[PDB]
Amino acid sequence: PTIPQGPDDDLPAPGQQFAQFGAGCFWGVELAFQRVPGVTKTEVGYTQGLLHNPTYEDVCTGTTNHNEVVRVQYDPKECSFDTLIDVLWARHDPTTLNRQGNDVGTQYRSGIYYYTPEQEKAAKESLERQQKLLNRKIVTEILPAKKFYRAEEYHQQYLAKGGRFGFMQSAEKGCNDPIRCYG
Repeated sequence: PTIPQGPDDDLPAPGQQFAQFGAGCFWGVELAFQRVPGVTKTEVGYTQGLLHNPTYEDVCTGTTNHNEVVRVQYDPKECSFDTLIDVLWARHDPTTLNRQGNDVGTQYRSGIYYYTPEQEKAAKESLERQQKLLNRKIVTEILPAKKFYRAEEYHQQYLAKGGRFGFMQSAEKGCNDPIRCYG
């Protein structure tokens, strides 16, 4: 109904700003942002769908239309929204519709969900610059941010915790070690 269709009424920490990005399986996407200087908090969850308080099992069915996203809290004085957008372009292929890698489904779609008109404009202009670099058309959706449902704790900072195989991937700021999808 309208609850999940409502806005994100959560307030970030003082002096911080919220940002939301969808770029496929949220594990790798979260790790990418954890390494960005200026990012003070990261968390994965579900949003843009039609089901209130969804579980991972619900989203997995692909019938909720929710997208797996990372909600980022960043300090605008230390990290610009543009820098975050650049991280997005470098973390995934923004030209595949409703899929990322071998993860197929609407819950893996590319998207930038803005909290302000400033973010919307920045996202649209950044997409134009990025597009001139890619052959395929960018399908990333730029829409207003909506209610964010934080995912189960076992999904949070999953790769840094060890991933599927036990090999922890570092979340230290400035780390450029290639991010591996599931572990």
